[PDB]
Amino acid sequence: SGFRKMAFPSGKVEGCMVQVTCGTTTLNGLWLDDVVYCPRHVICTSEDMLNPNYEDLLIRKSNHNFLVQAGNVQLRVIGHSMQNCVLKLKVDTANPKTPKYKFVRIQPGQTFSVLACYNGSPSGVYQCAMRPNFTIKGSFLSGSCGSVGFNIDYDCVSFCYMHHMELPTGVHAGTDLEGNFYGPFVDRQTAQAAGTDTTITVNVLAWLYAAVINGDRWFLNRFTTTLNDFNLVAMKYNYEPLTQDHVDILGPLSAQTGIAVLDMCASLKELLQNGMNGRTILGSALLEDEFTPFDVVRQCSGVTFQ
Amino acid sequence: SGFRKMAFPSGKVEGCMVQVTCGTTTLNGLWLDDVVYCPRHVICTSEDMLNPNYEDLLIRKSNHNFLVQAGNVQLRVIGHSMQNCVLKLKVDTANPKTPKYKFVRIQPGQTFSVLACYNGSPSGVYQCAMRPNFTIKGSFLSGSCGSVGFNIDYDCVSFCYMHHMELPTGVHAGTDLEGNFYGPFVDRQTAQAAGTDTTITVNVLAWLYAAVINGDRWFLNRFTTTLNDFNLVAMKYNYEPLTQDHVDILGPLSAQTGIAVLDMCASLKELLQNGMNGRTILGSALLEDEFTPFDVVRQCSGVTFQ
Ligand SMILES: *C(=N)[C@H](C[C@@H]1CCNC1=O)NC(=O)[C@@H]1[C@@H]2[C@H](CN1C(=O)[C@@H](NC(=O)C(F)(F)F)C(C)(C)C)C2(C)C
Ligand SMILES: *C(=N)[C@H](C[C@@H]1CCNC1=O)NC(=O)[C@@H]1[C@@H]2[C@H](CN1C(=O)[C@@H](NC(=O)C(F)(F)F)C(C)(C)C)C2(C)C
Repeated sequence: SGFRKMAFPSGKVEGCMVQVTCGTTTLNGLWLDDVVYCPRHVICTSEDMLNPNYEDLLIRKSNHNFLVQAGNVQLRVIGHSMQNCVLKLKVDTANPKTPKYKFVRIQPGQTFSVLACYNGSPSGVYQCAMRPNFTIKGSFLSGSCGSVGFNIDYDCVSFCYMHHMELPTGVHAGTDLEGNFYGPFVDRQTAQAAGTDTTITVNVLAWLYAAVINGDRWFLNRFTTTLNDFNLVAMKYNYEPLTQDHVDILGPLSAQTGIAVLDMCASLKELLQNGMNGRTILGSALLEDEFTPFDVVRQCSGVTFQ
Repeated sequence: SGFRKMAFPSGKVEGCMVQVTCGTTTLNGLWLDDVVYCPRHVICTSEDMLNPNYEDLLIRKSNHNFLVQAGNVQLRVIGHSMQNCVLKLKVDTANPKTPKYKFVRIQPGQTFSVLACYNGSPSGVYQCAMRPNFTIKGSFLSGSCGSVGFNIDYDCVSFCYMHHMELPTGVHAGTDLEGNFYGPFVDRQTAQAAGTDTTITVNVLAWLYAAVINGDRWFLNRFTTTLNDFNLVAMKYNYEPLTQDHVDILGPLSAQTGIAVLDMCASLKELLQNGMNGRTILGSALLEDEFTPFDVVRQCSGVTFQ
C-alpha cells in the first residue's frame, strides 16, 4: 500500500557525472563512454550572455581550454564539437561506470527523475514531469546546469533532459541529450516567459485510478460522459485536452478497477466542480498530475483493495 | 529557485542490496563488509508468522538454508545470528562496494530516504519522515521487506530503517539496523494498528521558511505570539508541542529570511484557525511536515555528497 512521488535509483547516473570548467564558468557534465556532454553556455562570459555567437566563441577554444574533472582525476579532452545547444567533449578515457543507455526525447506529460548536481557532485534526486508548456518544476540553483533527467528500464538509463536555465516564474528549461530545447526557449539571457501552464489530464485520471486501486472510491459518481463533453468542461479549468490515445493508455487501469475511462472522466468532471470538501486523495488536497499511467501500474498493486 | 521533495543519491546503497531466500520466503538484504542484515521473519513460513518462536525456528536452520544472491553471484553463508528483529548472515566475501557507514537510530519528525527494493534489486527512491506514531507513510508491495532507510553525511551513509511490515491503515513499520522496532510493534501476523498520528510542527514552520525563501509570502502576518499561546493552539489541531530546541534549530532559517520564529508561529496559528482561503503554498493545499529545518537549508543552499 501507499503512494509516493518515487524517483529512479540514481546510482547509474551518479557514475557518469563530471565537472566541466571553461574560463571562470563551471557546470556539470555527463560522461558516457569517451564523450562528455554539457550545456554549450559553459563557453560564455558575462558580456556574451545576451546574444552569444556560439560558433565564434567555440572557434577560439582549444581542447586544453576545457578542464574536465571526474572526482579528483582530471580527464584529458582530445576533441570538442557542438551539436545544437550541447557541447560534446571527446576525452581520452572511456568511463568504466558507463551504464547501458539511450537518448530519448520525451513528450509533455512524460515523467522522469532529476539528479541535481553541483561541481559534478550529486545533491539529491527527485521526480519531475514535462509540463504541457515544455518546462519542468525543478529545484535548481547556480552551478546546476548540465544536471540530467532520466528514466531506467531494467538496466538501461534513458536520458531525456539536460538543465540549461531558470525562467522568471521560477520554472526550468533544458534540452534533450542531442541539444534541442523543449519548447520555444533559447540559451540566451534575453527576456523569455513560459506560456500559461495546463494540468496533465491523462495523469490526473491515472492518479484517481491509483486511489481506487489503494481502496478509495468516495469521489466516484453514477455518471458517464462523452469524450467531447469532458473536454469542453476540462478546458474551462485549464486542463489538457484528453485524446483517444490517452483513453487507450488508461485501458489497463480501467480493466484492473472495473471503472470505464469515461466513467472516471465523469468523476474528475465532478471533482473540478465540487473541490475536495475537506477530504484528500492519496494524502493530497489537490489533483496530482505528475504520475503517468505507467508510473501508477509500476508503483501500484496488480490486485486492488476493493 | 524551486522546492522539491528530494531524496539522497541512492548509488552508495544500490551497491549494498542483495536477495535473501529462506525456504519459500524471499526478501531484500543489506550486504556490508562480510555480513548480510535482513528481517528475521525470512526464516518464517506463511503459517509460522501467526505466533513465531524465532529462537526455535533459527536453531533448526543451517547456513546452506540461506540462499543469498548479489546480482548473479551466490554468496556462501559461514555463520548466522539474530540481533533483536534482524538476522545477521556471515558471508565469505566482504562487499567491495561497501561505503563508509554507521547504524543510526532516528527520532520521530526526522527524515530519511528509502531505497524500495524487490528480489534484492532497487526499484525506486523516495524521501520519508518518521511519524510521531513511529510509522512511515511509505510505498511498499509484497517482497519489499529488508528495504532500508538512510541519510548521507558528506560521504558517510547513516542507516536508520529496515522495512518489516504494513499496517491495516496502509502505513509502514520497521526497525533500526540493530533490529529494534520503531513504535509499539512486533514482527508477527497479529492484529496491530497505528496510533493516532500528529503533525510535526517544527517541520511545517521550516517548510514555511522554504516557501518564503522561494518567494511565496501571502500567509505572513504582522502579529507575534509567545511559545505557550502557540502550543495551546497547536495541541487543539493535534500538532506536536514546539520546544525551545525547535525555535533554536529554526535560528539559521529565521535570520536568513529576517522572519522571527514566533512571528512564523503566528502565521501558522492563522493557517490552522482560518485554513488557506483557496490558496496554495509551494503548490500544496496542505501544510507539509516531511521537510526538516536541515532539509530546507540543504536543498536551498545547494550541496554535494561523494
Ligand atoms: C546553470 N548553471 C544555471 C542554472 C540557473 C541559475 C538559477 N537557477 C537555474 O536553474 N543557468 C544559467 O545561469 C542560465 C544561463 C544564462 C542565464 N541563465 C538563466 O537561467 C537566467 N534566466 C534567463 O536567462 C531566462 F530568463 F531567459 F530564462 C537566470 C536569470 C540566471 C535565472 C544562460 C546562458 C541562459
Ligand atoms: C515484506 N516483504 C512485507 C511487506 C508488506 C507486504 C504488503 N505491504 C508491505 O509493506 N511484510 C510482510 O509481509 C509482513 C510480515 C508478516 C505480515 N506482514 C504484513 O505486513 C501484514 N501486516 C501485519 O501483520 C500487521 F497488520 F499486523 F501489521 C500484512 C497483512 C501482509 C499487510 C510479518 C511477519 C509481520
